[PDB]
Amino acid sequence: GSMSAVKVAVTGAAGQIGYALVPLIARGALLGPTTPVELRLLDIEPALKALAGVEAELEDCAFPLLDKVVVTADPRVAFDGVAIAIMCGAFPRKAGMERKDLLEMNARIFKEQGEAIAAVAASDCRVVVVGNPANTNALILLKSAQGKLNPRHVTAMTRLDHNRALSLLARKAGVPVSQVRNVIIWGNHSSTQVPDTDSAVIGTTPAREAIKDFVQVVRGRGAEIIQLRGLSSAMSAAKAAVDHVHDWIHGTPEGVYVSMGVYSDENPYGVPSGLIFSFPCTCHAGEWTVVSGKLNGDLGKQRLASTIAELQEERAQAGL
Amino acid sequence: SAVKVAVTGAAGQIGYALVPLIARGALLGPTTPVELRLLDIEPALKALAGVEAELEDCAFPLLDKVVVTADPRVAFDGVAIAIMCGAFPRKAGMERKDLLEMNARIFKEQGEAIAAVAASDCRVVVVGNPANTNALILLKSAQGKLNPRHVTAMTRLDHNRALSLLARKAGVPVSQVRNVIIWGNHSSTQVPDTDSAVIGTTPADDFVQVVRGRGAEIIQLRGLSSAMSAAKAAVDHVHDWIHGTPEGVYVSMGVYSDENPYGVPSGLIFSFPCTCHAGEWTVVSGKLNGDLGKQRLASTIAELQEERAQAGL
Ligand SMILES: NC(=O)c1ccc[n+]([C@@H]2O[C@H](COP(=O)([O-])OP(=O)(O)OC[C@H]3O[C@@H](n4cnc5c(N)ncnc54)[C@H](O)[C@@H]3O)[C@@H](O)[C@H]2O)c1
Repeated sequence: GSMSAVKVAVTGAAGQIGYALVPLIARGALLGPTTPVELRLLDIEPALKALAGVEAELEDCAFPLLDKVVVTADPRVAFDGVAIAIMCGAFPRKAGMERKDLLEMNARIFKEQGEAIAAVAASDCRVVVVGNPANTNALILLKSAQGKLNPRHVTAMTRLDHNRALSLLARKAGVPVSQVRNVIIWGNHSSTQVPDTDSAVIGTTPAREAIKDFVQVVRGRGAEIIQLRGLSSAMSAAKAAVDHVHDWIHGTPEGVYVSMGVYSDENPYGVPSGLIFSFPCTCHAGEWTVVSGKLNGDLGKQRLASTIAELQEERAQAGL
Repeated sequence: SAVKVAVTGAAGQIGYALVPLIARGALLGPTTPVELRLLDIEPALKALAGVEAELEDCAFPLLDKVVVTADPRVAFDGVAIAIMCGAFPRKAGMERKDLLEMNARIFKEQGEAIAAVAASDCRVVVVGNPANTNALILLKSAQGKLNPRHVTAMTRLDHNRALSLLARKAGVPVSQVRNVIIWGNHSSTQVPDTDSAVIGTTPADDFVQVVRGRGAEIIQLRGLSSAMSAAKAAVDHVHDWIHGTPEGVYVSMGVYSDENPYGVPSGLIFSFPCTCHAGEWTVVSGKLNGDLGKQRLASTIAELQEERAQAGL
C-alpha cells in the first residue's frame, strides 16, 4: 500500500559510473518498472555545477518513474531518509600511489559518510560500496556508524568481477551467457580476488564439461579496459551495481548465487570475522545468506589465505 | 534469431550511453535478443574494442553478439534497425554549406551501404546532426531501395525536453503530460508547440526559447553536449515506432513529408506529430490552427529546403 517514491542515494554522482548509473535507476532497472524513485545525488562541492548538468539531463529524459532529484555536496542532505545508497564517490588512484595510499586518501570519505548515514538514513538502509578500495571502504563506513547501521546491510561490490567471470566462461564454452551461473569471486575486490568456476554450471551442467588463464584474465580485465578505452570501466560497473542491488532487493533467481562483499561475522567458511569479504550469496526478502560447501576442504580454505591477509592489512591501514 | 541493430558513431558519448540500453532490452523488449553492430571511423577501432569489452562484461542475457567495425557494409549487413549517431564533427567557424557537404559524403556512403546489404524492411533513425537533412541524404542515396517511410530523424530529445518543461511549469508529474509537438527541423527553427498538449485529461512567454536553448544550457553546465538524454530519446523513438504509441499519445518524429496532411512541401524529412503501430508511423492531422497555424511552419520549411540544396541534393 505505500505510494511514496523510494529514496535512493548515489555518491560520486558527477563521475563516470554515476553518469551511466543514474539513467538506469530512473528508468526502473533498480527497483522495478512500476516503482517511483527519488534520486539523491552526492558529489563534492566543486562538482555542484556538473551535478546540475546531470540533473538537467535527467529532467530531459522525461522519466515517468523519477519523482524528484536532489543534488548536493552535503551527505546529511543526500542520505536523508534513504533506503538504498550506491557509493561510487572516491577519488581516483594517482600515479605513484601504493594501494595503502589510495586507502588512506579515500578512508576519510567513508568515515564521514558512515556517520551521516547513521544520523539521517532510514533504519533499514541498504548500502553497496563501489568506490575503491571497495571492501575496506565498506568496512570503514560500517564501523563509523557506531553501531547504528545493520552490519548485514553494508556491502561491497564484486559483481563486476563476477559478471566478467560469467562472460569469460560463456565465451570459453561457446554458449550464451544467460545459461551460465554460479561462478564465485572470493575475498577482496583486488588482484588477490579468487575467481572460482568449480561450482559453475551451464543450465544445470557442470561448466567443466562444456569446455573442449581464467584467473589471470579476470584479475587483469580492468587494466585491459583502461588499455583499450583510456579510462576505467563505467558502463559495466554501473550495470553491475544495478545487478548487485537488484538481486539483493528482488532476490536471486532459483538455483543461483552471486558474489557479494558482505560482513564476515558468523560465516560458514571459517574466514576471520570483522571484514567485508566476497562470498557466494543467495538473496531472499532483502537479505543475503552465504552459501556453504563451495570450498574443497582445507585445500579450499588455503586458497583464501592471501586475500584474507590483504584484507586484514587494509583493515589495519584504515585504523580499524 | 537475434534482431540485428547497427549503431553508428558508436565510440562517442551518445553511443556509450545507448548501447547498454539496447543490450538490456529497452529497445525491443524483454524477450527479444539483439545483435549489436557498432560502426565508427577507423581511428576509433581500439575505442570500439573497449566498448565491446564492457558490453561483454555486462553479461547481458539478451545480447547475442557484438561486432565492431569501420566498414559500413559490415555494420549494416542484414540489419533491421540502424541508429545513426555518427556525423561530421562541427568546427568553430565552419560554413553551413561546408558542413552539409561533409555530412553528405558520410550519409551518401551509409545510404548506399544500407541499400546494398541491410534487411529489406530496415528502419533507420538519424540522431547525428544535421539530423533531418542527414536522413534525407541517406534516403536519397539508397537508390530507391529503401522504403521512404522507414527513414526518420530524431526530434524526440526536443520532445522530451518540452514534456518536462511543461510538467515543471504546471507543477505536475511528467507522466501526466502528453502531446507536445516539435514541428520541422531539429535545429533552432524547430517549432515547439503546446497547443495540443494535455495535462491529465485537461488541455494545457519563454517556452519556445527554453526548448530551443536547452542543448546550449547543457553544455554550459556539463562542459559537453547531451549524451545520456539523447541516448534515452533514441531508444524512445525506436521503441515507440516498433512497439506502438499508447492510445491518445502522439510523439514527434522527423519523417518523409510526401502526402502529409498539412500541405508541407514534399521531398523533406520533417518533424510531425505521429502515432505509431507495429513499426509504422502515421502523421496526426488537425493540429495546426488553419492557414495561420500553417504559417507557423514557413521558416523551418525554408531552412530545410535550403539545407537540402546545400547538401547537393
Ligand atoms: N567493481 C568495482 O567495485 C569498481 C569498478 C569500477 C570502478 N570502481 C571505483 O569506483 C569509483 C568511481 O569510479 P569512476 O570511474 O566513476 O570515477 P570518477 O573519478 O569518474 O568519479 C568519482 C567521483 O567521486 C566523487 N567524490 C570524491 N569525493 C567524494 C565525496 N566525499 N562524496 C561524494 N563523491 C565524491 C568525485 O568528485 C568524482 O566525481 C572509483 O573509486 C573506481 O576505482 C569500482
